[PDB]
Amino acid sequence: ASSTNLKDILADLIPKEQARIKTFRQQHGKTVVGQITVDMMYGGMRGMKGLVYETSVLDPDEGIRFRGFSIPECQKLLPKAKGGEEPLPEGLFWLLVTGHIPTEEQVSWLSKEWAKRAALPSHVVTMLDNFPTNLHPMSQLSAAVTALNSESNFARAYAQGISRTKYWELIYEDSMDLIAKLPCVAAKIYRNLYREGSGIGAIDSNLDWSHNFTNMLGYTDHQFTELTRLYLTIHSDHEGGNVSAHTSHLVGSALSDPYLSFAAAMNGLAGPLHGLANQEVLVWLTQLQKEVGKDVSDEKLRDYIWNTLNSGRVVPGYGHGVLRKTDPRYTCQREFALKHLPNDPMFKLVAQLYKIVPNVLLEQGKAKNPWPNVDAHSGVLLQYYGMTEMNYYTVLFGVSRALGVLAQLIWSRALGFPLERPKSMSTEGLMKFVDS
Amino acid sequence: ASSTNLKDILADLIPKEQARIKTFRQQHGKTVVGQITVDMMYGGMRGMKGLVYETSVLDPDEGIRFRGFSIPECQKLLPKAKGGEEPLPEGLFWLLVTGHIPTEEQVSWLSKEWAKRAALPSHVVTMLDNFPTNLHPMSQLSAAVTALNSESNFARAYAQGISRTKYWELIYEDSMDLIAKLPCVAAKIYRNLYREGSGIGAIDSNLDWSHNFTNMLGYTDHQFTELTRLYLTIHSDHEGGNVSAHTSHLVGSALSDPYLSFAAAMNGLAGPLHGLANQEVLVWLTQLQKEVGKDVSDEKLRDYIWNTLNSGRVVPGYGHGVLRKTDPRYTCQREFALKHLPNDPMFKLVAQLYKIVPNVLLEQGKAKNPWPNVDAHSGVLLQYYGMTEMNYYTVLFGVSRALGVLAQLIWSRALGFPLERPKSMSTEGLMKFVDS
Ligand SMILES: O=C([O-])CC(=O)C(=O)O
Ligand SMILES: O=C([O-])CC(=O)C(=O)O
Repeated sequence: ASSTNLKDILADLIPKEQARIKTFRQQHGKTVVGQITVDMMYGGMRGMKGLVYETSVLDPDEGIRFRGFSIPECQKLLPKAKGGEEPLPEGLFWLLVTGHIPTEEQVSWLSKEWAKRAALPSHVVTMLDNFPTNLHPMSQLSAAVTALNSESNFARAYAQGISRTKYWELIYEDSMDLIAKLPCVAAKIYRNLYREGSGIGAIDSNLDWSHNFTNMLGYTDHQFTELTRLYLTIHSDHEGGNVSAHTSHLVGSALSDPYLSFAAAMNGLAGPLHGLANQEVLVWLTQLQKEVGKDVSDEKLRDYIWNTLNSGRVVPGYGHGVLRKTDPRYTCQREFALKHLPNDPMFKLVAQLYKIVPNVLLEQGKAKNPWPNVDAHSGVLLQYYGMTEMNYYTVLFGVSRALGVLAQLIWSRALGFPLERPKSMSTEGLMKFVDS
Repeated sequence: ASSTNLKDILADLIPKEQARIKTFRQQHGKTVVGQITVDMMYGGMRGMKGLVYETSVLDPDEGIRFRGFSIPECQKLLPKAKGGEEPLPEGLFWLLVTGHIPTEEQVSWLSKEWAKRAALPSHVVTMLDNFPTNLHPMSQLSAAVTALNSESNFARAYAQGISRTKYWELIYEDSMDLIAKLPCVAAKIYRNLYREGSGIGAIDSNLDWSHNFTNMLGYTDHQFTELTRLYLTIHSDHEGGNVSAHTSHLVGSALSDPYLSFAAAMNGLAGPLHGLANQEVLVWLTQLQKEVGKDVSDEKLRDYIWNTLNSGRVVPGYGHGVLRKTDPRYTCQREFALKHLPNDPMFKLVAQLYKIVPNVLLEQGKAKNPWPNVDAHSGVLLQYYGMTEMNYYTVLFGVSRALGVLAQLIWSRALGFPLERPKSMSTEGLMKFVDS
């Protein structure tokens, strides 16, 4: 048994999970888990248990769990870079794929794998280099990833009629390839838009994925590489129901390769209801700081907040959520900032707001959850390190999110998930149906 | 009242449908329409009523209906080109959008609209021209459409904080623009791949959409233009549950613009379980014809089919479907072929199979629907007219399918449909849930 080759490890895990699901469906396949109402159909399947997605699960008490592990558990258990304290995305992906915390050796192996597979074909480089500056970074990302499907081993093998039993293998290879390439596509977009088309340089075969990424972005600050490791780890997955995960799932169910599936997912992520909360918080912070200065007292800030909520406006990043308490993905970033930039004026405001907003929201009685989420904290940190181009923040989210959705995609094909095909009805149709 | 401006007509229809749904949801929003089982979750939401999609509805006895009209009814009622017998796609789109059969004047107006809006921006032209020959036509299509989102009026307006009440308007404008541009994108792909990069030439402002399309493809046979009109009409829509419709719906629900939504949908359409059936039938027909020769007897062909099924293989185009009889989209194409290429040897085989395969499948008693679908007939017709490049066939399907999904998209935003967000569960999670 190979102790580092993820593919071999995954081959040994698959049959056992297949057997387990086969037995589960024999015994409980007919078990009802919910009802479908008219309202659910009009309201985007809200509250409808609709799909199986294995890699992550929202714990109402603890926040998002990656294969049963909470964020704080991942923070402790996942390997780090040498001389680093943030969990490496590699180890997260290993976790999502195998269900097991990787060893150091396993993480180091994965790093080398993604470094080896990182080449872009010249047609994708040419295409990126020709895009104009008014083409949104997310559109460049999706178009380039679609154009990378020329490299798909799965598309080619399916056309030669390979056995169903081998689908996950080729899906695994393509997903590994795509993950390897993403930092190169993303950095090329960053440089072409915001560094006058300068080169991304080379991949170093001895660096982790995050560090090749920050190098290609043109950053040379060890704590920005640490932020990037954390960022990429914690945004990696958040169940199957969000649009980006669901889009990848749905497209992937037609046996579209991972490049096609992931690019479609990015078009969903680009949606202003899925993809912009981080930017929105940062815009609002920046306006607030311009209005009241960089050194407002707790008392004046409490009045400002009181007045903003009383005039029907929200505080971005606060007030929505299933969670009873602060999103651990917020806490992570607060810890980071307390260690590395405690004197930063914008961070101090973000920290002031953390003390004040929740108690004001409780008092006003309007919001069910007064605590902030991950997007409340991310922007201030990216800006601190020089990453000020807010349009680009969603590309970072997408590079992260590739980890979760592609880890699931492998499993979807390993377990033989069929085509996603719900039944639609018209309003006219539904009206007739209910009269019966 | 404007008698030709679709936008004004649509503005008068919307409030009445809003009112009707508001009332329907007050009275029956809580009405249960179905149950969710464990099996449905593992099986891609099969048999789960999951969404409202207005533009078309599958009649279990008669096939697909476009706003209540069957395909043969649409064949009679929809306007034709001058000196033509086939229904214009323009009139189909008008039908899906308004629920009304358009007049001649309305169709003529729509043709001019799509001719006026047909320009490609230079960056999309450059990108297409630089794609290499090994990049699949569907990938080129999706990438170009994503790159066209720089032209989205909706994306821009949403970022300036437009009222929800106005979403459909800009969605309407972008959808009209995209539909106008698609033949240009598709023909550029065709010419760059298969006509040595020659130009697509001009849009004639007095031609219908289909005829500008066939002109830009480089075709001159009037009956190929007639095929194209029929083809584009009948593939336009098929409820919301198929992957391309559903992907557009899902992405569109995040308020991604129609370019992003449509491009994601094409990545779903590119999937071998949604979009390769046409090519697969044609490959199998060609092999069969080589093996048994032209003018094979009924008897020899029946034996061939029995032997294929008895050796565990299926006959492509036959045997799957929820429909209990021949797909009307198949019948349409058979009628076309009987009129225009009755003595074509491949067509004769397709017709022989129609006589024999279903009877054999009935006799065998296994496959629950023995009749063929649309993809059983399309390839022989395209090949007859010189469109032999099978990789390209799915682009035609996608240009057609734009009509349905974008007609619905306008309505989805008009009616205020929210983000599509089902709940996912893991296997471990589902097991715990059922024990409770
Ligand atoms: O995608 C995610 O991280 C889940 C999501 O949209 C949210 O709950 O805000
Ligand atoms: O969307 C389509 O028309 C192809 C398809 O899957 C169906 O006909 O059910």
